[PDB]
Amino acid sequence: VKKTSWTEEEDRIIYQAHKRLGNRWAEIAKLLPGRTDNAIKNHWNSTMRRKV
Repeated sequence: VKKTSWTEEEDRIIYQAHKRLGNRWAEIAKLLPGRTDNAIKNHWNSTMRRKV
């Protein structure tokens, strides 16, 4: 079956950018146009609640 539902690579991208910038989805969202600020923000603060 297809993995989908946020790829492992995308998670690494957001993690790296979040660790350096923070909750600046306004910036991360630019790196991933397909992923809106709301999409990333929600996904992170629900699935990957690892603010560190």
